[PDB]
Amino acid sequence: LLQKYVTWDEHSIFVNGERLMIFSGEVHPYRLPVASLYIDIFEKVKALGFNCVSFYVDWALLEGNPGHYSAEGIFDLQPFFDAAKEAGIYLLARPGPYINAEVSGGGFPGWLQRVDGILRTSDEAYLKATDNYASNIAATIAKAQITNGGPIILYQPENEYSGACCGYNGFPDGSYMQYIEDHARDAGIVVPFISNDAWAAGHNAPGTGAGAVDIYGHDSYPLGFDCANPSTWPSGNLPTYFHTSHEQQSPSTPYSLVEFQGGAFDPWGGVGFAKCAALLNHEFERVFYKNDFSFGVAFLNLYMIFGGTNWGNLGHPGGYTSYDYGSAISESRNITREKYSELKLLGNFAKVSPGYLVANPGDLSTSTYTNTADLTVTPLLGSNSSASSFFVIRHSDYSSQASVEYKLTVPTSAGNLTIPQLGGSLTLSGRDSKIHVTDYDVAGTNILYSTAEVFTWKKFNNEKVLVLYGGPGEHHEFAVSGASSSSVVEGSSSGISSKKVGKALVVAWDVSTARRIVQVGSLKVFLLDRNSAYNYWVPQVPTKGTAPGYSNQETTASSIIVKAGYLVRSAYLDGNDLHIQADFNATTPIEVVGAPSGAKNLVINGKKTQTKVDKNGIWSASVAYTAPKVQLPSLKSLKWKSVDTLPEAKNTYDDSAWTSADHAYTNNSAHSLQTPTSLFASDYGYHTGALLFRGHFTANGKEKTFFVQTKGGTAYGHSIWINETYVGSWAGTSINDNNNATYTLPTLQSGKNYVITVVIDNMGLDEDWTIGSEDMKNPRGIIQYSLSGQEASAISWKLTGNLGGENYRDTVRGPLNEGGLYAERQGFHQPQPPTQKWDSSSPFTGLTKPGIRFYSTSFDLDLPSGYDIPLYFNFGNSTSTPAAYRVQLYVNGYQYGKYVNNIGPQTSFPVPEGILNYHGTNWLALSLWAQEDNGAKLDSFELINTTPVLTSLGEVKSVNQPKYQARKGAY
Ligand SMILES: *[C@@H]1O[C@H](CO)[C@@H](O[C@@H]2O[C@H](CO)[C@@H](O[C@@H]3O[C@H](CO[C@H]4O[C@H](CO[C@H]5O[C@H](CO)[C@@H](O)[C@H](O)[C@@H]5O[C@H]5O[C@H](CO)[C@@H](O)[C@H](O)[C@@H]5O)[C@@H](O)[C@H](O[C@H]5O[C@H](CO)[C@@H](O)[C@H](O)[C@@H]5O[C@H]5O[C@H](CO)[C@@H](O)[C@H](O)[C@@H]5O)[C@@H]4O)[C@@H](O)[C@H](O[C@@H]4O[C@H](CO)[C@@H](O)[C@H](O)[C@@H]4O)[C@@H]3O)[C@H](O)[C@H]2NC(C)=O)[C@H](O)[C@H]1NC(C)=O
Ligand SMILES: *[C@@H]1O[C@H](CO)[C@@H](O[C@@H]2O[C@H](CO)[C@@H](O[C@@H]3O[C@H](CO[C@H]4O[C@H](CO[C@H]5O[C@H](CO)[C@@H](O)[C@H](O)[C@@H]5O)[C@@H](O)[C@H](O[C@H]5O[C@H](CO)[C@@H](O)[C@H](O)[C@@H]5O)[C@@H]4O)[C@@H](O)[C@H](O[C@H]4O[C@H](CO)[C@@H](O)[C@H](O)[C@@H]4O)[C@@H]3O)[C@H](O)[C@H]2NC(C)=O)[C@H](O)[C@H]1NC(C)=O
Ligand SMILES: *[C@@H]1O[C@H](CO)[C@@H](O[C@@H]2O[C@H](CO)[C@@H](O[C@@H]3O[C@H](CO[C@H]4O[C@H](CO)[C@@H](O)[C@H](O[C@H]5O[C@H](CO)[C@@H](O)[C@H](O)[C@@H]5O)[C@@H]4O)[C@@H](O)[C@H](O)[C@@H]3O)[C@H](O)[C@H]2NC(C)=O)[C@H](O)[C@H]1NC(C)=O
Ligand SMILES: *[C@@H]1O[C@H](CO)[C@@H](O[C@@H]2O[C@H](CO)[C@@H](O[C@@H]3O[C@H](CO)[C@@H](O)[C@H](O)[C@@H]3O)[C@H](O)[C@H]2NC(C)=O)[C@H](O)[C@H]1NC(C)=O
Ligand SMILES: *[C@@H]1O[C@H](CO)[C@@H](O[C@@H]2O[C@H](CO)[C@@H](O)[C@H](O)[C@H]2NC(C)=O)[C@H](O)[C@H]1NC(C)=O
Ligand SMILES: *[C@@H]1O[C@H](CO)[C@@H](O)[C@H](O)[C@H]1NC(C)=O
Ligand SMILES: *[C@@H]1O[C@H](CO)[C@@H](O)[C@H](O)[C@H]1NC(C)=O
Ligand code: NA
Ligand code: NA
Ligand code: NA
Repeated sequence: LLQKYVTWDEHSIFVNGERLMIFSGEVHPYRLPVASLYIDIFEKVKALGFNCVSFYVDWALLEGNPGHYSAEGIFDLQPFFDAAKEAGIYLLARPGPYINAEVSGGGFPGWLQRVDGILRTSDEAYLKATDNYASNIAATIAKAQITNGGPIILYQPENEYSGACCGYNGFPDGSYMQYIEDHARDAGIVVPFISNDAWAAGHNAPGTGAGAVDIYGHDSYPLGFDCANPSTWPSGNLPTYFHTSHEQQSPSTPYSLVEFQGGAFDPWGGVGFAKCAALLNHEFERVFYKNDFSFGVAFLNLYMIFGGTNWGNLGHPGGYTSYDYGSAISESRNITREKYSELKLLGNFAKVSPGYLVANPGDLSTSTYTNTADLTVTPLLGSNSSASSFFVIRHSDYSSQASVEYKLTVPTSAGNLTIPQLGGSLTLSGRDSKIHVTDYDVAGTNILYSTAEVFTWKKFNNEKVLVLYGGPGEHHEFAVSGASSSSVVEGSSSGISSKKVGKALVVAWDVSTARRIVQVGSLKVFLLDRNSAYNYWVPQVPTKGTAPGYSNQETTASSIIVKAGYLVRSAYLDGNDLHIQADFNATTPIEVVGAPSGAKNLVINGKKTQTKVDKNGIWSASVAYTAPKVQLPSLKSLKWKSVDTLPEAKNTYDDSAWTSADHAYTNNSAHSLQTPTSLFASDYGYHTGALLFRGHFTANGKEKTFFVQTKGGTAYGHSIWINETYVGSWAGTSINDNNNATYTLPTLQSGKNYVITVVIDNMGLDEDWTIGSEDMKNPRGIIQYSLSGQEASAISWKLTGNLGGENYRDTVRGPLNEGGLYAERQGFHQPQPPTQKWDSSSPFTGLTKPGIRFYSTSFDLDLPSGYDIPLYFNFGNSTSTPAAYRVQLYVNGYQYGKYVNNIGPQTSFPVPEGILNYHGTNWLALSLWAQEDNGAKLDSFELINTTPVLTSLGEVKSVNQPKYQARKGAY
């Protein structure tokens, strides 16, 4: 419409006038605040065979101060866009304004709690509040569009605009979506708009009038977000209606799953992301992702492919620090999980199978395509008798762990065939799914059919190579049209049969851990078992430069096949040297199939490597791996300095500079006040981290109890003191976001002044998933209070959150990073704090009573260069009954962890190189808040590493780490 770079028809999207099956992975730039590491994520995504990445932009981080959009330094998106382009990955931009994403406010900055309008509606105040952010982010995205030589090809307006409740009846509001769309277009956005309906409801589909997007898309998370039972696949959870609904809701556009389950989030007191990785494992992928292909999906994005970390309080209360998500690429960026390797097999199948996009999805059947009803097959039939067809097979009961033998009865250019034709039966093992192919094209050679799955294929000059694989214990068969005979050119000929049947040469074989290569004419067919296929890679090879280029027919055709190990990032030909960039985590045998004619030498990670060439023209070599020594500090043995970070609990404390909580009104349109003045922190500009309230009053001697209702979000906690006397604490739980408590008080002297100090942990602002719920407006602070024997107005309040509130002090680390604790307000969490007069006490000694202390220490690192080494800070928790205490982890000023001993479940906190300095000094800081009478201390706290990966990744540049500087107006 507005451009010709990205177009579409009923079958697929076209990029540069060429059909492209778009297989994407979700990555959030703000969850990995290290520019140097973006290229790593993109290369790992490209290595899966993917060609696109989908990303959100978090408004709360870019306009923390209303009226001032700021996306510089670690918040700069340019390095993210540049890495995508460098890696040859396109982008789907999803700026919101509302993104949900399990982030604080669902993306909404805390000041939205002061906006007099229902969020995500046409209410004037809400729309106006989004204008500054929307115009700025759209302009930034506009410059990176493919129409301007950038990687961005699609744009998503809003996010899961799919439902309302609670009094708001304007949904769906055509003019609302049209407003977002018009504003983006006015900002320069010309690429197509794609939606992401929460479910297949057809909202904003083409033809629905105002607000309609260009390509209708929807989401799906079939296994849910509770990973407690990783091996349980509930009955009926596998969707079977996506194609039907698509033809009814948006038949004119390519079927698109903008968000398809790639893992799951986990709540405070949850089960841990390891279980989520186990639930959404390699079996889940092959069964559910191939099920998506059975619907003819042309755009598939997996949420998440890499989750990252909710550092600096950017996450919502419904989750904790980690956002590992159990995705293919872990929080520490590793790709050891089997799900990564399995996904690579499907990604590479899609990349070399144009026939799949033009095939017509049909209805599933338990009788038409096999000899047993225990199996279900969904056909994707070619346009004519000679066109390629695909058959997605699975157990009829998708959760079945049974092994079933069968025979495939499918239509082909040679008529209806019953396979195997040479005898025996095929096997579908537990929780597996396969895509059988017929009349599949391999550079002009017709593969009449293949039961074993296609990993990849290439034409190297006059030689053709096809890579097939089957799972353990399977018998397979394939046929090549017009072929006369075959020869086993590698491996034993045992179990391999070859016979000319009709106008095709049929070859039968049994899966083995040993590779067999069968030569059929000019075609070399590699016969592999799944686990061997896991080690193959298909890097693109550009003629000029080192960048692979985007994925298209041409770059796909000039790619090569490399058998290696942990990872193969890229390859390029420089003169007569074939360069391969890869990572290794063990001794790795190397094989290169299809080295360019001009290539004479093999260079791996810049090192000339000894290679030999075999009868099949395969280059072979080996890369040695020797685990290097990784010297890490013993945290317990470091020199620690500490300071009381609750000076408010002393009679000498002066809070005159604090904000007076004196508004006899609230700007929160969803919650009326129950106190004389507003005690909702957002009404005063405090939206993140620890919040403190101090209520001053003159006693009348009749006081006995102090009732109070606090609210800090799920898993929050609070602690109270009256002058220097401890009153009590609400240690919190995984199911409470607020708490009502009546505390008794010591006797007070009439005529004397007292102050009640209430410290409240803020776990972030809630999302607003259902429009009209206004859940994002759930306040943080004091909701109710009553001092017995006194009028509520007898107490005058002061409050504080992060120093300066919306006029936040750390422009480099963002509006959410630091909370309101004394040490944070002073900036003591930054490198080189003023510890000269501090005490020499460590967190291992801790506190012997309720309170909050801040700790500091430093240590130097000089880790092995040339290695990608994940570092984690681990807290011990071997005790049966957990002590009640909260910890905030600060590394070089960046908060990278909120630890709640009594709630969990996180004990291991990864921190990326870039935040940590691997060849310099590091400043570690911790706040320790004891919420029990016995006090609190750390029993075990260590810095550990996991497998050092021999890498080709460039040196990681340390991000800006502003050192401590005395702050004006601090208190
Ligand atoms: C360096 O990086 C690499 C990555 O690049 C890291 O390697 C990855 O490590 C992962 C662990 O962290 C690992 O995942 C676990 O795998 C467990 C093993 O099961 C799988 O493998 C079986 C075959 O073993 C061979 O391959 C694996 C690796 O794939 C290897 O570890 C073995 O040593 C062995 O290798 C040798 O053979 C291959 C060729 O075959 C050669 O290439 C090698 O050189 C060696 O010679 C395989 O049978 C199994 O599949 C069966 O079981 C799964 C379910 O577990 C089914 O889905 C599947 O259908 C199949 O079941 C059928 O067949 C069997 C056998 O006939 C039959 O009995 C059944 O009835 C059915 O018919 C797997 O692919 C796995 O147990 C484990 O799972 C965990 O535990 C339980 C399992 O009970 C599970 O429910 C949990 O969810 C949990 O995940 C993991 O999946 C990756 O596979 C591995 N990837 C690669 C590429 O190697 C490496 O660790 C890292 N190094 C360091 C130091 O960090
Ligand atoms: C370090 O290791 C330790 C273990 O050594 C580990 O501690 C465990 O952590 C888990 C996860 O956080 C704890 O399990 C959860 O506990 C939740 C809290 O339970 C208590 O509080 C509940 C809420 O009470 C308040 O609110 C309600 C409602 O507003 C109100 O009525 C109350 O008055 C109060 O204000 C309360 O409901 C609950 O009561 C049950 O248990 C008591 C005690 O037996 C019993 O007397 C009651 O009759 C009732 O049965 C209890 O007082 C809990 O809410 C939560 O349950 C939800 O989630 C689970 C899934 O996990 C669901 O199955 C369930 O249906 C709920 O939705 C869950 O049980 C666990 O208690 C800790 N273990 C111990 C021994 O302390 C740390 O997390 C680890 N730390 C790290 C860093 O990893
Ligand atoms: C701590 O104690 C408080 C109460 O002191 C608990 O909160 C109350 O919980 C009960 C039980 O769930 C709720 O009762 C329901 O009330 C429904 C009617 O709600 C309206 O009328 C209420 C009475 O005045 C009013 O409080 C409530 O306010 C809410 O909506 C307003 C409009 O959006 C908004 O301005 C307010 O801020 C607030 O969100 C409504 O106007 C009734 O239909 C149900 O049958 C049931 O009786 C109370 O409504 C809750 N009170 C409030 C103010 O929310 C709280 O759960 C306790 N905490 C814990 C952990 O137990
Ligand atoms: C790759 O990154 C992931 C995610 O950061 C790392 O996974 C974590 O690995 C540890 C160590 O294996 C797991 O903890 C262990 O759990 C078992 C089972 O309870 C327990 O017996 C051990 O004592 C230990 O606690 C942890 O659960 C897991 N976390 C997640 C989120 O999956 C993995 O270690 C990294 N791999 C490499 C090589 O870097
Ligand atoms: C409770 O704490 C308050 C501080 O908020 C004390 O009042 C202050 O006391 C200091 C020291 O005498 C004076 O310099 C301040 O001017 C006082 N401020 C106020 C608001 O009165 C108060 O004395 C303490 N109460 C008791 C009995 O210890
Ligand atoms: C061949 O198979 C198709 C589909 O399985 C079936 O409809 C047809 O009757 C069979 N015979 C013909 C006409 O080729
Ligand atoms: C907050 O409320 C006050 C008093 O009603 C009003 O003057 C002010 O404009 C409001 N702020 C916003 C953001 O609406
Ligand atoms: Na080629
Ligand atoms: Na424990
Ligand atoms: Na735990």
